[PDB]
Amino acid sequence: MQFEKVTYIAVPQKYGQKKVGVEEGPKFLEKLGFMNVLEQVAKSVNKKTITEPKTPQELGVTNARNLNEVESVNIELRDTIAKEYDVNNLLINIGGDHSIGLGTIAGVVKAMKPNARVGVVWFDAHPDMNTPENSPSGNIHGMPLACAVGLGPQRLTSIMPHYITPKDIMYVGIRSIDVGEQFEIQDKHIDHFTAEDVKRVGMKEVIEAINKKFVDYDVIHLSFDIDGIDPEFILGTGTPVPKGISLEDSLYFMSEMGKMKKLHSVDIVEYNPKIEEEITGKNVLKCISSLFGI
Amino acid sequence: QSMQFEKVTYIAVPQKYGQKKVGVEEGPKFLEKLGFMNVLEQVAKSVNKKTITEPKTPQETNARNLNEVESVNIELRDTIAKEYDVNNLLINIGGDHSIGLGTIAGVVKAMKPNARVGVVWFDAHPDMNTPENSPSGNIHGMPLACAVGLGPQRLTSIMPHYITPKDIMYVGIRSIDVGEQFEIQDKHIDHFTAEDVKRVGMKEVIEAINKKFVDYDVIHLSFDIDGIDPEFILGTGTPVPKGISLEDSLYFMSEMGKMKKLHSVDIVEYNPKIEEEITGKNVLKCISSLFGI
Ligand SMILES: NCCC[C@H](N)C(=O)O
Ligand SMILES: NCCC[C@H](N)C(=O)O
Ligand SMILES: [Mn+2]
Ligand SMILES: [Mn+2]
Ligand SMILES: [Mn+2]
Ligand SMILES: [Mn+2]
Repeated sequence: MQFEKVTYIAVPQKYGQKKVGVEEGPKFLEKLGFMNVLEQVAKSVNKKTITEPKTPQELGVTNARNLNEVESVNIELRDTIAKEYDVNNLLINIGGDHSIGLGTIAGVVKAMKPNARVGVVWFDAHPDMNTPENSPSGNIHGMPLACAVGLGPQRLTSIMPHYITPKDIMYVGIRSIDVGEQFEIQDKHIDHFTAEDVKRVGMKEVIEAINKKFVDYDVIHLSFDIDGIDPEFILGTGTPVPKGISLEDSLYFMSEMGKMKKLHSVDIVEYNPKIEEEITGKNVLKCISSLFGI
Repeated sequence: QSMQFEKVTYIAVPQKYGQKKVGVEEGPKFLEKLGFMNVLEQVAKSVNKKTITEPKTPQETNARNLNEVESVNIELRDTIAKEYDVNNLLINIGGDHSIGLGTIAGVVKAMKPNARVGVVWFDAHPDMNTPENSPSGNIHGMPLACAVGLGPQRLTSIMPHYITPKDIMYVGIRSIDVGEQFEIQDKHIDHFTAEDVKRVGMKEVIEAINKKFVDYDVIHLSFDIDGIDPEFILGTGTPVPKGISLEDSLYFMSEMGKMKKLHSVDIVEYNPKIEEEITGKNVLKCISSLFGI
């Protein structure tokens, strides 16, 4: 409903993938009235901008591309979130590519006591459980949730104060799954509704599954990749994938996520307005509004 | 930049009730669409935005919508008193110029009572009318009169203590009512009209500001966009010709921004429902110049 404040962290990060422009997602959501949405929810908005790295993209064969830039940003992001996270208020991270999700889950973990049970809802076309060794792309944005559970290189996994586990993850709308990511989902029994599962069961039952799963957890964190949503509605994204979640289901999802007492932090990620601006931009904002119940 | 700060306090003030025309309450919202936040992002990594509550009563004598201008200026004063900071920058975005009472009130309330607060008031209008001598009854023509203690009790009492006429530097004034002219001659209020600015050059306005506030603790800048010529600024309720050129307004903001005493700025009277893109962009160029971009 209403909050004393909303912490808004702009995270201009493109270095988790190859395509330019996703660093300008915060800027472009601001042009389309993001601040005015937050103005319906809190009279106070503490915006933090995470420093944009300005080194050239390395674009050749590499198993983890621009590690320095993804490291530096996730460290700064974790630290900012640790200071600003608040179970009485809402923190919203706007990306930036999904390599920030390491930084964001790291931050939430760092804010809590070590005995705190942190749940993660990961709404996405991709599980992002690749490692540098099994990654087809070397794009670190495919690796973050692997890094959070301790699978990955030392410089990323060490950003976690301690690791979360596979049993703390609820995947929603996953479809594009690599071989190494499929291994983790079957081997670790990671709860998930694929896009196809969502269609069959109905997004109502995804919510009951989220609510029943995190009953004994302290906090929930939502990492919302816009490309979990069908490309009919979301074009401004670097890796679109068909048969996604409908916009209708994404708004119902955000509506019911927003009503969870445990939910105090949200990432909105992978908006590249240089790919597509107005249609995508507006639909992202409808999802964000639904989260706040506007 | 230009200048870096630890933070910038951004107070959105959606106030239309100081005048008649709808849409000036949406100035903050519309500056945000045109990239205001991204401008502040060049200056501080932190932005604490505060939204002053928009009154939602119908628009209604000698002082129009007193309740709404009172309630907003009280909330604005109080917010500023908590957030004002001589090491950082506070920027108020209006809203009509009836908020300038609230903003000067806030700066005064933030300082110790013995503090000398200077005011640079860049505007086509002196805004020194009282309810009795006002042609319009629009409270946005009255705030600076209220600040010096001329006006009704419910507005003048918002000041912890009053500023005086000798604390005001007017820049670009041209449209002057009879009662406002009385105050300028009678109280010897320092001023450069738009015509004076042209003749002397905006460099000498700055030297006059710098030499005048040498003994003061802080300066506050209240910047009405209609002080700027209507060639460049159309989205404003009361435009007035022969104003300050955009070139001079950017040089003005550049040199204002470099004043050690300047820690607070109002940007006021943007009505994007009158005109949006041209005006909106030029307002932002002025704001960027203030930060030295
Ligand atoms: N978030 C996109 C992931 C795409 C692919 N699994 C990769 O690792 O490149
Ligand atoms: N801010 C515009 C002022 C207009 C006129 N002096 C009045 O008091 O109505
Ligand atoms: Mn992702
Ligand atoms: Mn994805
Ligand atoms: Mn004015
Ligand atoms: Mn004016």
